[PDB]
Amino acid sequence: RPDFCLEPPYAGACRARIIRYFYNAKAGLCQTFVYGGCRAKRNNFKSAEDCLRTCGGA
Repeated sequence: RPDFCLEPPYAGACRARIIRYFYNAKAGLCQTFVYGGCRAKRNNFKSAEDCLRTCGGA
């Protein structure tokens, strides 16, 4: 699985409240988090499907 999938979620410093998904590598699932709207990292997806497709695999 890609290494960026193992990073913790990054909300950043900006003040928006945007619901995004991240892969939780300990739980083995994609979960939601609130993203602030700037400086997204790669473990940050717009849907569960995109998260699982990218990160769910072995």
